[PDB]
Amino acid sequence: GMNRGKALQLVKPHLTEHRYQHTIGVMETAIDLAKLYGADQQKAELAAIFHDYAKFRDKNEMRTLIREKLSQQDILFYGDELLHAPCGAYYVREEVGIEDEDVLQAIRFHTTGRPNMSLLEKIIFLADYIEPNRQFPGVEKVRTQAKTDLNGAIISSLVNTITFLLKKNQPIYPDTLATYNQLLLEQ
Amino acid sequence: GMNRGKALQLVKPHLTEHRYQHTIGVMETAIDLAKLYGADQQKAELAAIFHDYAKFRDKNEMRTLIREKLSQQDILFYGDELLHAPCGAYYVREEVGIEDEDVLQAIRFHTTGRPNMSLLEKIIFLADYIEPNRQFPGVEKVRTQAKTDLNGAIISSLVNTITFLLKKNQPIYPDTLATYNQLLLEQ
Ligand SMILES: Nc1nc2c(ncn2[C@H]2C[C@H](O)[C@@H](COP(=O)(O)OP(=O)(O)O)O2)c(=O)[nH]1
Ligand SMILES: [Fe+3]
Ligand SMILES: [Fe+3]
Ligand SMILES: [Fe+3]
Ligand SMILES: [Fe+3]
Repeated sequence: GMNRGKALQLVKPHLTEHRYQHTIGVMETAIDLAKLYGADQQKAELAAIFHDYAKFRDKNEMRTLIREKLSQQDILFYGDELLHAPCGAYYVREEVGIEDEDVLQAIRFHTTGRPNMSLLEKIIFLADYIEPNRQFPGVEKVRTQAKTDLNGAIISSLVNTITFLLKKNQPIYPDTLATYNQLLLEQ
Repeated sequence: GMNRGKALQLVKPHLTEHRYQHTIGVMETAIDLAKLYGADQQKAELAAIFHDYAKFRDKNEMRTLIREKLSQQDILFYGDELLHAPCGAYYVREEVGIEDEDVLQAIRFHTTGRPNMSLLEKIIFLADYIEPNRQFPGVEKVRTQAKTDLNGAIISSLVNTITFLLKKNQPIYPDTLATYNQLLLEQ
């Protein structure tokens, strides 16, 4: 890892003020969930600070990176918002020197999720959704649910996200539904 | 193929009045969609009459048939409603002697859909959803859409289906989402 203040200082120039504020919220929320569920709070903190590092990077450069250097090529068919998580994990490793594989994995899957996520991945996934600045409808219920049921809170978040994409007639990454089904079948 | 009268004589004994009205509704809607989109109206009629042949068959026998005789085993993880289409396609061939592969596929995929459905599969899938006795919320828009945009009506139906399943926290068959995505991405 690395110093919190330096980390925040490094990410901020890559974010709008609104997104920087979001990042602080995710950080605070990730730490709290890390405490509550026995996750490493420092890895949670760091993954939270850099989760949106690539949010505003050039989309053509990011699609090229996926094609030329990264693993899951199918993401290219399912929406430009799917770029930043995987590309960010790559860029933070290459541009900042974060090599903590746990931290990078949590960044990598924070947008789509994946079946059988690690605790740290789940914490960042959910923190992103329920951080205090978010105003998606029904968030309060998910926040409350998060206090006692991490997986259930994640299921609830996925329902809201997938519902929204359907209403907007946008494509839905198949591994996001696989996450919903996996967690649901886990009960 | 078998004519309407004979086909109906074979399904009627296991149809309540509501189910009989469903059959006729699907049958007439399918014919109209066939007329509209240049599909075979006799195959549309026949597939419609038999689409729900296995609806009220023994669910344990059906699960066993999926296990012993059929290809897709994963269907058994996503709800009892997914049994009757593939098993019905099987039973109609074996018991009724219908070997028309176009008719049988239309029966097989009418509940879940698949990416890259034939026109006849699309007509039966959609006819089931928009037949006049169906009262699901938003149906009227879907019926209007169907008069001009078959793929769009099917997208709208999937949106309402998947949305409902998400809201009730039910497992969603992945190939149903693949269907949505395929039709969406093609337009
Ligand atoms: N196509 C598709 N889009 C998705 C999926 N999951 C999330 N999204 C989209 C919906 C939102 O517009 C966007 C939000 O991105 P995020 O990484 O979760 O949050 P943020 O980066 O906006 O803070 O991601 C998904 O599974 N498929
Ligand atoms: Fe993000
Ligand atoms: Fe975020
Ligand atoms: Fe059916
Ligand atoms: Fe039916």
